[PDB]
Amino acid sequence: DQPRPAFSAIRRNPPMGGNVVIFDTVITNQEEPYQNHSGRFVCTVPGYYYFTFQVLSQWEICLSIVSSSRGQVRRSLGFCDTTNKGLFQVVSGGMVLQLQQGDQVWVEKDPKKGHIYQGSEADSVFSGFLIFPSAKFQSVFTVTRQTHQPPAPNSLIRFNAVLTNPQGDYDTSTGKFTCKVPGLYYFVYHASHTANLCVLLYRSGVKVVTFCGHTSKTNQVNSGGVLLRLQVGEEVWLAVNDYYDMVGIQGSDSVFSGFLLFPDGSAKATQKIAFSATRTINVPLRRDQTIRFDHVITNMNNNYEPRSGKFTCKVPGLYYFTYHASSRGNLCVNLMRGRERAQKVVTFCDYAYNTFQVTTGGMVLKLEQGENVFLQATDKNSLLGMEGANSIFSGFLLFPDM
Ligand SMILES: CC(=O)N[C@@H]1[C@@H](O)[C@H](O)[C@@H](CO)O[C@H]1O
Ligand SMILES: [Ca+2]
Repeated sequence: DQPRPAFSAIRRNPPMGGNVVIFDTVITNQEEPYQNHSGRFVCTVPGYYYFTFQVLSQWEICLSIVSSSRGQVRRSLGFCDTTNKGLFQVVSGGMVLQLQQGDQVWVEKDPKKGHIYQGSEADSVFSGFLIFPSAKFQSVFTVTRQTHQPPAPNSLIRFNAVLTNPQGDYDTSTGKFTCKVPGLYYFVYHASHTANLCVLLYRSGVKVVTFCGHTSKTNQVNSGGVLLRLQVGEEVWLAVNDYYDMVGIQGSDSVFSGFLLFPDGSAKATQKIAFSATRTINVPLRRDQTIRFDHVITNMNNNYEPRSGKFTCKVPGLYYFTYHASSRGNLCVNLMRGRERAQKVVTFCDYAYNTFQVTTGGMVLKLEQGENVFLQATDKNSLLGMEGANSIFSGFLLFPDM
Protein backbone atom coordinates (compact mmCIF):
# COMPACT_ATOMS: atom_id res chain seq x y z
CA ASP A 1 0.00 0.00 0.00
CA GLN A 2 0.97 3.64 -0.08
CA PRO A 3 2.57 4.95 3.12
CA ARG A 4 0.10 6.76 5.41
CA PRO A 5 2.07 8.23 8.35
CA ALA A 6 0.08 10.88 10.19
CA PHE A 7 -0.51 11.79 13.84
CA SER A 8 -2.04 14.12 16.36
CA ALA A 9 -1.31 14.08 20.08
CA ILE A 10 -2.47 16.30 22.95
CA ARG A 11 -1.44 16.95 26.53
CA ARG A 12 -3.34 15.48 29.44
CA ASN A 13 -0.99 13.69 31.83
CA PRO A 14 2.41 14.71 30.44
CA PRO A 15 5.66 13.65 32.09
CA MET A 16 7.46 16.49 33.82
CA GLY A 17 10.81 18.09 33.03
CA GLY A 18 13.21 18.59 30.18
CA ASN A 19 12.63 21.03 27.36
CA VAL A 20 10.96 18.63 24.97
CA VAL A 21 7.18 19.17 25.09
CA ILE A 22 5.66 15.70 25.49
CA PHE A 23 2.14 15.32 24.08
CA ASP A 24 1.24 12.18 26.02
CA THR A 25 -2.29 11.43 24.74
CA VAL A 26 -2.57 10.14 21.19
CA ILE A 27 -5.61 11.02 19.08
CA THR A 28 -4.29 9.60 15.78
CA ASN A 29 -1.04 7.77 15.04
CA GLN A 30 -1.30 5.93 11.73
CA GLU A 31 1.85 3.76 11.23
CA GLU A 32 2.76 4.74 14.85
CA PRO A 33 5.58 7.17 13.97
CA TYR A 34 4.86 9.34 17.01
CA GLN A 35 6.26 8.38 20.44
CA ASN A 36 4.00 9.67 23.15
CA HIS A 37 6.43 8.70 25.94
CA SER A 38 9.10 11.04 24.45
CA GLY A 39 7.21 13.57 22.36
CA ARG A 40 9.24 12.59 19.28
CA PHE A 41 8.01 11.77 15.78
CA VAL A 42 10.29 9.25 14.04
CA CYS A 43 10.51 9.21 10.26
CA THR A 44 10.27 5.79 8.57
CA VAL A 45 9.14 6.91 5.10
CA PRO A 46 11.53 9.56 3.71
CA GLY A 47 9.86 12.55 2.15
CA TYR A 48 8.25 15.93 2.76
CA TYR A 49 6.09 16.21 5.87
CA TYR A 50 4.06 19.00 7.40
CA PHE A 51 4.29 19.60 11.14
CA THR A 52 2.23 22.01 13.23
CA PHE A 53 1.33 22.79 16.82
CA GLN A 54 -1.30 24.83 18.65
CA VAL A 55 -0.28 25.13 22.31
CA LEU A 56 -2.08 26.85 25.17
CA SER A 57 -0.29 29.18 27.61
CA GLN A 58 -1.43 31.64 30.22
CA TRP A 59 1.91 33.45 30.73
CA GLU A 60 4.97 33.39 28.44
CA ILE A 61 5.70 30.63 25.96
CA CYS A 62 8.23 30.22 23.17
CA LEU A 63 8.23 26.97 21.18
CA SER A 64 10.18 25.62 18.23
CA ILE A 65 9.80 22.57 15.96
CA VAL A 66 13.29 20.91 16.17
CA SER A 67 14.55 17.88 14.22
CA SER A 68 17.53 15.57 14.29
CA SER A 69 19.46 13.63 11.76
CA ARG A 70 21.99 10.97 12.75
CA GLY A 71 21.24 12.11 16.31
CA GLN A 72 22.46 15.69 15.63
CA VAL A 73 20.04 18.38 16.59
CA ARG A 74 18.81 20.84 13.93
CA ARG A 75 17.39 24.01 15.59
CA SER A 76 14.79 26.02 13.73
CA LEU A 77 12.18 28.78 13.81
CA GLY A 78 10.41 29.69 16.99
CA PHE A 79 6.96 31.01 17.86
CA CYS A 80 6.01 32.86 21.03
CA ASP A 81 3.13 34.33 22.92
CA THR A 82 4.25 36.73 25.69
CA THR A 83 0.92 38.42 26.54
CA ASN A 84 1.63 37.35 30.15
CA LYS A 85 -1.76 38.23 31.67
CA GLY A 86 -3.05 34.92 32.94
CA LEU A 87 -5.58 34.46 30.14
CA PHE A 88 -5.53 31.55 27.69
CA GLN A 89 -3.51 32.28 24.55
CA VAL A 90 -2.80 29.84 21.72
CA VAL A 91 0.71 29.98 20.25
CA SER A 92 0.90 28.27 16.84
CA GLY A 93 3.54 27.42 14.26
CA GLY A 94 4.22 24.93 11.49
CA MET A 95 6.50 24.07 8.61
CA VAL A 96 7.32 21.57 5.89
CA LEU A 97 10.38 19.40 6.65
CA GLN A 98 12.14 17.08 4.27
CA LEU A 99 13.11 14.02 6.33
CA GLN A 100 15.27 10.93 5.97
CA GLN A 101 14.72 7.56 7.60
CA GLY A 102 15.48 7.78 11.34
CA ASP A 103 15.16 11.55 11.55
CA GLN A 104 13.17 12.71 14.54
CA VAL A 105 10.97 15.81 15.00
CA TRP A 106 9.67 17.34 18.21
CA VAL A 107 8.52 20.54 19.89
CA GLU A 108 10.91 22.23 22.30
CA LYS A 109 10.19 25.00 24.82
CA ASP A 110 12.49 27.83 25.79
CA PRO A 111 13.54 27.10 29.39
CA LYS A 112 12.87 30.73 30.32
CA LYS A 113 9.49 31.06 28.50
CA GLY A 114 7.89 27.69 28.90
CA HIS A 115 4.46 28.03 30.45
CA ILE A 116 2.00 25.48 29.11
CA TYR A 117 -1.49 25.15 30.57
CA GLN A 118 -2.23 21.98 32.50
CA GLY A 119 -5.85 21.04 33.08
CA SER A 120 -9.09 19.86 31.57
CA GLU A 121 -10.59 23.09 30.22
CA ALA A 122 -8.78 23.20 26.87
CA ASP A 123 -6.16 21.44 24.79
CA SER A 124 -2.70 21.70 23.20
CA VAL A 125 -1.96 19.73 20.04
CA PHE A 126 1.01 18.60 17.93
CA SER A 127 0.28 17.09 14.50
CA GLY A 128 2.18 15.92 11.45
CA PHE A 129 1.64 14.07 8.22
CA LEU A 130 3.42 12.98 5.03
CA ILE A 131 2.79 15.28 2.03
CA PHE A 132 4.72 13.20 -0.45
CA PRO A 133 7.32 10.46 -0.24
CA SER A 134 10.76 10.91 -1.70
CA ALA A 135 11.54 9.17 -5.01
CA LYS A 136 6.41 12.93 -9.27
CA PHE A 137 4.75 16.33 -10.28
CA GLN A 138 4.67 17.96 -6.81
CA SER A 139 4.64 21.46 -5.26
CA VAL A 140 5.79 22.42 -1.78
CA PHE A 141 7.34 25.37 0.01
CA THR A 142 8.06 26.85 3.41
CA VAL A 143 9.53 30.34 3.41
CA THR A 144 10.31 32.81 6.14
CA ARG A 145 10.78 36.53 6.56
CA GLN A 146 14.39 37.02 7.86
CA THR A 147 14.49 40.74 8.69
CA HIS A 148 13.71 42.89 11.68
CA GLN A 149 12.09 45.62 9.63
CA PRO A 150 8.38 45.10 8.92
CA PRO A 151 6.62 45.32 5.55
CA ALA A 152 5.46 48.63 4.21
CA PRO A 153 1.81 49.47 4.96
CA ASN A 154 -0.61 48.23 2.31
CA SER A 155 1.91 46.07 0.50
CA LEU A 156 2.81 42.52 -0.46
CA ILE A 157 4.69 40.63 2.30
CA ARG A 158 8.00 39.31 0.99
CA PHE A 159 9.41 36.15 2.57
CA ASN A 160 13.08 36.41 1.64
CA ALA A 161 14.45 33.15 3.08
CA VAL A 162 13.70 29.59 2.03
CA LEU A 163 13.43 26.56 4.28
CA THR A 164 12.25 24.35 1.41
CA ASN A 165 11.18 25.27 -2.12
CA PRO A 166 12.30 22.43 -4.41
CA GLN A 167 10.17 23.46 -7.43
CA GLY A 168 10.88 27.16 -7.16
CA ASP A 169 7.15 27.79 -6.98
CA TYR A 170 7.59 30.56 -4.38
CA ASP A 171 9.78 33.31 -5.85
CA THR A 172 11.65 35.22 -3.13
CA SER A 173 12.44 38.13 -5.48
CA THR A 174 8.75 38.97 -6.12
CA GLY A 175 7.13 37.53 -3.03
CA LYS A 176 4.62 35.44 -4.97
CA PHE A 177 3.80 31.80 -5.42
CA THR A 178 3.00 30.93 -9.07
CA CYS A 179 1.19 27.71 -9.89
CA LYS A 180 3.03 25.27 -12.17
CA VAL A 181 1.01 22.13 -11.39
CA PRO A 182 -2.74 22.80 -11.39
CA GLY A 183 -4.82 21.33 -8.57
CA LEU A 184 -5.89 21.74 -4.94
CA TYR A 185 -3.39 23.49 -2.62
CA TYR A 186 -3.23 24.20 1.10
CA PHE A 187 -1.74 27.60 2.08
CA VAL A 188 -1.00 28.50 5.70
CA TYR A 189 0.97 31.12 7.60
CA HIS A 190 2.10 31.92 11.19
CA ALA A 191 3.36 35.47 11.59
CA SER A 192 4.86 36.94 14.74
CA HIS A 193 4.07 40.53 15.70
CA THR A 194 4.40 43.01 18.56
CA ALA A 195 1.95 45.62 17.18
CA ASN A 196 -1.28 45.27 15.22
CA LEU A 197 -1.05 43.01 12.16
CA CYS A 198 -3.59 42.02 9.53
CA VAL A 199 -2.54 39.49 6.92
CA LEU A 200 -4.49 39.21 3.66
CA LEU A 201 -4.15 36.27 1.31
CA TYR A 202 -4.58 37.10 -2.39
CA ARG A 203 -5.30 34.78 -5.33
CA SER A 204 -4.83 36.21 -8.85
CA GLY A 205 -5.47 39.75 -7.63
CA VAL A 206 -8.52 39.05 -5.43
CA LYS A 207 -8.47 39.04 -1.64
CA VAL A 208 -9.53 35.63 -0.35
CA VAL A 209 -9.25 35.87 3.48
CA THR A 210 -7.96 38.29 6.10
CA PHE A 211 -6.98 37.67 9.73
CA CYS A 212 -5.99 40.26 12.25
CA GLY A 213 -4.44 40.30 15.64
CA HIS A 214 -3.97 43.29 17.92
CA THR A 215 -1.23 43.62 20.50
CA SER A 216 0.78 46.30 22.22
CA LYS A 217 4.42 45.58 23.01
CA THR A 218 4.03 41.84 23.74
CA ASN A 219 4.39 39.16 21.06
CA GLN A 220 1.65 37.04 19.50
CA VAL A 221 1.22 34.88 16.40
CA ASN A 222 -1.31 35.71 13.69
CA SER A 223 -2.28 32.57 11.76
CA GLY A 224 -4.42 31.95 8.71
CA GLY A 225 -4.90 29.47 5.90
CA VAL A 226 -7.15 28.16 3.16
CA LEU A 227 -7.52 25.46 0.52
CA LEU A 228 -7.66 26.68 -3.10
CA ARG A 229 -7.94 24.88 -6.43
CA LEU A 230 -5.54 26.75 -8.73
CA GLN A 231 -4.86 26.75 -12.46
CA VAL A 232 -1.51 27.11 -14.19
CA GLY A 233 -0.03 30.57 -13.83
CA GLU A 234 -2.23 31.70 -10.97
CA GLU A 235 -0.47 33.76 -8.30
CA VAL A 236 -0.93 33.60 -4.52
CA TRP A 237 0.65 35.95 -2.00
CA LEU A 238 0.24 37.52 1.41
CA ALA A 239 -0.15 41.24 2.04
CA VAL A 240 -0.68 43.66 4.94
CA ASN A 241 -3.09 46.59 5.24
CA ASP A 242 -2.61 49.56 7.61
CA TYR A 243 -1.81 47.04 10.34
CA TYR A 244 1.56 45.86 9.11
CA ASP A 245 3.69 44.86 12.13
CA MET A 246 5.82 41.71 11.69
CA VAL A 247 8.40 42.53 14.39
CA GLY A 248 8.73 39.38 16.46
CA ILE A 249 10.66 39.21 19.66
CA GLN A 250 13.85 37.16 19.70
CA GLY A 251 12.80 33.58 19.09
CA SER A 252 9.48 34.33 17.35
CA ASP A 253 9.48 34.07 13.54
CA SER A 254 7.14 34.33 10.55
CA VAL A 255 6.53 31.49 8.09
CA PHE A 256 4.35 30.87 5.01
CA SER A 257 3.88 27.36 3.58
CA GLY A 258 1.96 25.84 0.73
CA PHE A 259 1.67 22.47 -0.90
CA LEU A 260 -0.21 20.68 -3.61
CA LEU A 261 -2.60 18.03 -2.24
CA PHE A 262 -4.60 16.89 -5.30
CA PRO A 263 -3.24 17.42 -8.83
CA ASP A 264 -5.91 17.97 -11.44
CA GLY A 265 -6.12 14.94 -13.72
CA SER A 266 -4.36 12.44 -11.46
CA ALA A 267 -7.38 10.09 -11.17
CA LYS A 268 -9.84 8.79 -8.60
CA ALA A 269 -11.51 12.18 -8.72
CA THR A 270 -14.05 11.11 -6.10
CA GLN A 271 -11.16 10.87 -3.61
CA LYS A 272 -10.09 14.50 -4.00
CA ILE A 273 -11.92 15.66 -0.88
CA ALA A 274 -11.22 19.15 0.48
CA PHE A 275 -13.32 22.03 1.82
CA SER A 276 -12.76 25.56 3.09
CA ALA A 277 -15.74 27.60 4.29
CA THR A 278 -15.98 30.95 6.05
CA ARG A 279 -18.62 32.19 8.48
CA THR A 280 -20.43 35.38 7.52
CA ILE A 281 -23.17 35.16 10.23
CA ASN A 282 -22.76 37.06 13.52
CA VAL A 283 -25.83 35.98 15.46
CA PRO A 284 -24.76 35.06 19.02
CA LEU A 285 -23.93 31.38 19.31
CA ARG A 286 -25.41 29.46 22.15
CA ARG A 287 -23.71 26.68 24.07
CA ASP A 288 -23.71 23.34 22.20
CA GLN A 289 -24.77 24.94 18.89
CA THR A 290 -23.02 23.66 15.74
CA ILE A 291 -21.05 26.55 14.24
CA ARG A 292 -22.10 27.03 10.63
CA PHE A 293 -19.50 28.19 8.10
CA ASP A 294 -22.00 29.32 5.46
CA HIS A 295 -19.75 30.61 2.63
CA VAL A 296 -17.95 27.97 0.60
CA ILE A 297 -14.59 28.80 -0.89
CA THR A 298 -13.74 25.16 -1.76
CA ASN A 299 -15.86 22.00 -1.49
CA MET A 300 -14.36 19.28 -3.72
CA ASN A 301 -16.64 16.21 -3.67
CA ASN A 302 -19.32 18.04 -1.66
CA ASN A 303 -18.71 16.38 1.66
CA TYR A 304 -19.06 19.63 3.60
CA GLU A 305 -22.61 20.92 4.11
CA PRO A 306 -22.63 24.73 4.52
CA ARG A 307 -26.27 24.67 5.68
CA SER A 308 -25.27 22.76 8.81
CA GLY A 309 -21.57 23.40 9.28
CA LYS A 310 -20.85 19.67 9.28
CA PHE A 311 -18.40 17.65 7.22
CA THR A 312 -19.65 14.08 6.59
CA CYS A 313 -17.18 11.38 5.60
CA LYS A 314 -17.80 9.45 2.40
CA VAL A 315 -14.27 8.07 1.80
CA PRO A 316 -12.95 6.49 5.03
CA GLY A 317 -9.45 7.52 5.90
CA LEU A 318 -7.23 10.08 7.51
CA TYR A 319 -8.20 13.74 7.32
CA TYR A 320 -6.65 16.97 8.59
CA PHE A 321 -9.10 19.55 9.95
CA THR A 322 -8.16 23.07 10.82
CA TYR A 323 -9.75 26.46 11.55
CA HIS A 324 -8.81 30.08 12.16
CA ALA A 325 -11.25 32.20 14.09
CA SER A 326 -11.37 35.97 14.48
CA SER A 327 -12.70 37.19 17.79
CA ARG A 328 -12.97 40.14 20.14
CA GLY A 329 -13.37 38.25 23.36
CA ASN A 330 -13.16 34.86 24.99
CA LEU A 331 -13.69 31.94 22.61
CA CYS A 332 -13.74 28.17 23.25
CA VAL A 333 -14.79 25.73 20.53
CA ASN A 334 -15.25 21.96 20.72
CA LEU A 335 -14.02 19.84 17.81
CA MET A 336 -16.69 17.13 17.43
CA ARG A 337 -16.59 13.74 15.69
CA GLY A 338 -19.35 11.18 15.55
CA ARG A 339 -22.57 10.20 13.86
CA GLU A 340 -26.09 10.96 15.11
CA ARG A 341 -24.59 11.98 18.45
CA ALA A 342 -21.09 13.33 18.23
CA GLN A 343 -18.37 13.33 20.87
CA LYS A 344 -15.81 15.98 21.66
CA VAL A 345 -12.26 15.28 20.56
CA VAL A 346 -10.71 18.44 22.01
CA THR A 347 -11.63 21.94 23.19
CA PHE A 348 -9.58 24.92 21.99
CA CYS A 349 -9.78 28.08 24.08
CA ASP A 350 -8.20 31.44 23.35
CA TYR A 351 -9.04 34.50 25.42
CA ALA A 352 -8.89 38.16 24.57
CA TYR A 353 -9.50 41.21 26.69
CA ASN A 354 -10.57 44.47 25.04
CA THR A 355 -8.79 43.57 21.78
CA PHE A 356 -9.04 41.65 18.49
CA GLN A 357 -7.48 38.20 18.09
CA VAL A 358 -7.14 35.33 15.66
CA THR A 359 -6.85 31.83 17.03
CA THR A 360 -6.39 28.44 15.41
CA GLY A 361 -6.62 24.74 16.04
CA GLY A 362 -6.16 21.63 13.97
CA MET A 363 -6.32 17.86 14.23
CA VAL A 364 -5.65 14.73 12.20
CA LEU A 365 -8.62 12.35 12.52
CA LYS A 366 -9.32 8.90 11.15
CA LEU A 367 -12.91 8.77 9.97
CA GLU A 368 -15.30 6.00 9.00
CA GLN A 369 -17.91 6.47 6.29
CA GLY A 370 -20.87 8.40 7.65
CA GLU A 371 -19.07 10.07 10.58
CA ASN A 372 -19.44 13.85 10.99
CA VAL A 373 -16.83 16.41 12.03
CA PHE A 374 -17.77 19.94 13.02
CA LEU A 375 -17.11 22.76 15.43
CA GLN A 376 -19.43 23.32 18.39
CA ALA A 377 -19.93 26.54 20.36
CA THR A 378 -19.56 26.92 24.14
CA ASP A 379 -20.42 29.62 26.71
CA LYS A 380 -17.28 31.48 25.53
CA ASN A 381 -18.79 32.47 22.21
CA SER A 382 -16.94 35.59 20.96
CA LEU A 383 -16.52 34.57 17.30
CA LEU A 384 -16.36 37.16 14.52
CA GLY A 385 -16.91 36.52 10.81
CA MET A 386 -16.62 39.30 8.28
CA GLU A 387 -14.55 40.72 5.47
CA GLY A 388 -11.29 41.89 7.00
CA ALA A 389 -11.67 39.59 10.04
CA ASN A 390 -12.56 36.14 8.71
CA SER A 391 -13.37 32.85 10.44
CA ILE A 392 -12.66 29.75 8.37
CA PHE A 393 -13.02 25.96 8.77
CA SER A 394 -11.16 23.58 6.43
CA GLY A 395 -10.45 19.91 5.99
CA PHE A 396 -8.84 17.52 3.51
CA LEU A 397 -8.25 13.82 2.93
CA LEU A 398 -4.57 13.01 3.48
CA PHE A 399 -3.94 9.90 1.39
CA PRO A 400 -6.06 9.60 -1.80
CA ASP A 401 -5.34 6.53 -3.93
CA MET A 402 -2.23 6.81 -6.15
C1 LIG B 1 -3.24 3.87 23.36
C2 LIG B 1 -1.88 3.96 23.99
O1 LIG B 1 -0.92 3.33 23.57
N1 LIG B 1 -1.77 4.82 25.02
C3 LIG B 1 -0.55 5.01 25.79
C4 LIG B 1 -0.87 4.94 27.30
O2 LIG B 1 -1.26 3.62 27.65
C5 LIG B 1 0.30 5.39 28.17
O3 LIG B 1 -0.17 5.65 29.49
C6 LIG B 1 0.87 6.70 27.68
C7 LIG B 1 2.11 7.15 28.41
O4 LIG B 1 2.18 8.57 28.48
O5 LIG B 1 1.24 6.53 26.31
C8 LIG B 1 0.14 6.36 25.47
O6 LIG B 1 0.50 6.11 24.15
CA1 LIG C 1 -5.92 35.45 22.58
